Order: sequence, then structure tokens, then C-alpha cells
Amino acid sequence: TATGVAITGSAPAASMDATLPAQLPISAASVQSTFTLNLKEIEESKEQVT
Amino acid sequence: TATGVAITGSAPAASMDATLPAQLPISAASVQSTFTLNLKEIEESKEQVT
Repeated sequence: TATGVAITGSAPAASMDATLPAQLPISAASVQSTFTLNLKEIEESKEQVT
Repeated sequence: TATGVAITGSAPAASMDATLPAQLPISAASVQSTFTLNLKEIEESKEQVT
């Protein structure tokens, strides 16, 4: 703060600024897919499909 | 699909994209026309018409 007093006045109060902490977590969930195909399915897929 | 799971968790369920057929038949109908001209008509209109 910056207050106005007289010349013969005493003093203002303390008035120091502040900075605050800010934080965002990165330890939570992932994003996953799991498609999981076989071996017999992918063997006749070489000859059945155009 | 792609969902959210924790890192010390498990693996999500299966997912895979799909294809579909369309099949558009061409077997049934046909566009036609006829003439029906005589054999005297195609002779007396060869010595007359200009």
C-alpha cells in the first residue's frame, strides 16, 4: 500500500507484497488402448481380404 | 476407444475399428426403345423426300 499522510505524521503500516504457489499434478492416470489380435485371424486375413 | 486408467493399474478392454459393405445391385432392369418400320415405307421415302 501507499497511503498519504502529513509531513509531521508518524508512519504507515507494514505493507509488503506476496507471491503465491501454483501447482498442477502429473502423476495421475494414463490413456491406453489394448487392441489384442490373434494369430489364426491374422493368417487368413492375408488371403481372404482384398 | 481410448479411456483413462491409472499408471499402476491394469490394461483396458479390447477395441478395434470396423468396415461395412455397400452392395449396389446391377442385375434387374434395362432401358429400351423400338422402331417398327415397314419395308414399303423405307422405299417410297427414298425417291420422294428432299
